[PDB]
Amino acid sequence: PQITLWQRPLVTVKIGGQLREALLDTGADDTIFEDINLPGKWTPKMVGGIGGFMKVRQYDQVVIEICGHKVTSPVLVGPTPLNIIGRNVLTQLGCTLNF
Amino acid sequence: PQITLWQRPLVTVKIGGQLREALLDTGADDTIFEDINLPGKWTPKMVGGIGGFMKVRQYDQVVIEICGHKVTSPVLVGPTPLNIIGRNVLTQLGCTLNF
Ligand SMILES: CC(C)CN(C[C@@H](O)[C@H](Cc1ccccc1)NC(=O)O[C@H]1CO[C@H]2OCC[C@H]21)S(=O)(=O)c1ccc(N)cc1
Ligand SMILES: [Cl-]
Ligand SMILES: [Cl-]
Repeated sequence: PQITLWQRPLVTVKIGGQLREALLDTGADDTIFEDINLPGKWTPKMVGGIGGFMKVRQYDQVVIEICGHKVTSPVLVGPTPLNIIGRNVLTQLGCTLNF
Repeated sequence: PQITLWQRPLVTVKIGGQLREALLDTGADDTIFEDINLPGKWTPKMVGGIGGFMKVRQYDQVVIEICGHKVTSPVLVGPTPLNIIGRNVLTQLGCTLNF
């Protein structure tokens, strides 16, 4: 799969049984979702961004079905404007930037 | 050039005669710098991010030297935490996401 960038690189994901859309985001260290409810215990973290910070929940060892790949990662949950797939998951898909 | 994602995809760039480090950011629609001053008139714009919004200046037709390439693009200047290269400049590099 080669994906150009004339449009936002959005992919469909299955995460914790739910169907979501998310953004392939090389500028994100960590994968974060807004519109989901994950099972289990969590750890309080924070994420900093272009315009400020926000409290999040880190859920460890979460199954994500993305492109043809099935992967586990810690997932942050909080009020991001869009679901984002970050370098912790991108690296596991063997994702690379080419030019 | 093929770049993995185990570390932040940071690149050196010459922009408006100044040397900067910036992030290849497929999750960013637009290109934005924090630690520069560009010449000329500008248009007030805003950007929204993970944690909120901020006011920025859009400078049109700015020359950026990024890896081997020399391109023009509108550039946003404002209080971002890092410099980011977004899809408006990535497309001009013929940059793709591969896996
Ligand atoms: C969140 C996206 C929808 C958009 N963001 C681009 C994104 O890549 C930022 C880019 C970014 C990077 C560092 C600091 C601020 C913004 N990364 C980010 O928020 O990542 C957070 C999640 O993991 C951590 O990794 C880096 C910060 C954490 S954004 O910075 O807010 C943004 C929004 C609009 C434009 N034009 C350009 C950038
Ligand atoms: Cl994991
Ligand atoms: Cl231009």
